[PDB]
Amino acid sequence: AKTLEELATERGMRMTEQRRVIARILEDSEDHPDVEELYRRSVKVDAKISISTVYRTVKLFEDAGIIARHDFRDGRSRYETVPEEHHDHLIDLKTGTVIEFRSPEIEALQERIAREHGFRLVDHRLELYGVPL
Amino acid sequence: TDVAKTLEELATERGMRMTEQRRVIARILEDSEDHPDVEELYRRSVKVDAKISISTVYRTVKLFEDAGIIARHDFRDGRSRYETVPEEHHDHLIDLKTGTVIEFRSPEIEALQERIAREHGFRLVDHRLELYGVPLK
Repeated sequence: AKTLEELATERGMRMTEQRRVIARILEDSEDHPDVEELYRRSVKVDAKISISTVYRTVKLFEDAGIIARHDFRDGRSRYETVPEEHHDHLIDLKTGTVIEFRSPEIEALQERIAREHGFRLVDHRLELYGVPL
Repeated sequence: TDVAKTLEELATERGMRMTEQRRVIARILEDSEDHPDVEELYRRSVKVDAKISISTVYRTVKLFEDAGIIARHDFRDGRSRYETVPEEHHDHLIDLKTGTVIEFRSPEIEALQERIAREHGFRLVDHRLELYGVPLK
């Protein structure tokens, strides 16, 4: 549960007023943003930030393994934070929003299933996709 | 029971001109244990039909990709691995020691997932569950 700027500072990255704005925009993003969204939001905060600065800062965060790049066939990219703690997710498809949840009850069933098949469960990923009732 | 549709049959259905060499490559792709790269597809295909060239394997793979039968995963260094697109969906248990995918279904887990969805005000329309296992100690 550390901020993006903290992670950056810890991993040997030079920080500044503009790079911290970018980090916050990127931390606060509802979506998985591209560089165009990151720039548009950052210039609302600091009108002096250039598109070159946004791009440069994003690349450095990627270098540090704080964010992961997802490339599309056409060469455009979207970014996600690389999580320290991994949770099950319930996706609100209508709003494109993620809801964190935990279910020790399901986890115990998963352990039983794994065991019946010859395995000790060491990790899991569960995503649920929902529409309003 | 229905006759399962093979990768080469799907390729044909999607307008791809199949040749014996392309069928060999289709079968190698469908039967691959891992998510293969072009190198592995070539090494395995040439053991079936010694006349198959690397150029042919590459060309054929791109055509399967064009047909939406396989999807490509690119790495930072430009290398790629491929996976078939599933009509089989399921939940999966991964044997980490071997890379084996074990399919399973759990009505009990499904009931709890629906309940979690419901309690957050949602109807569940889909789910993805991956379990990661090591051999029992």
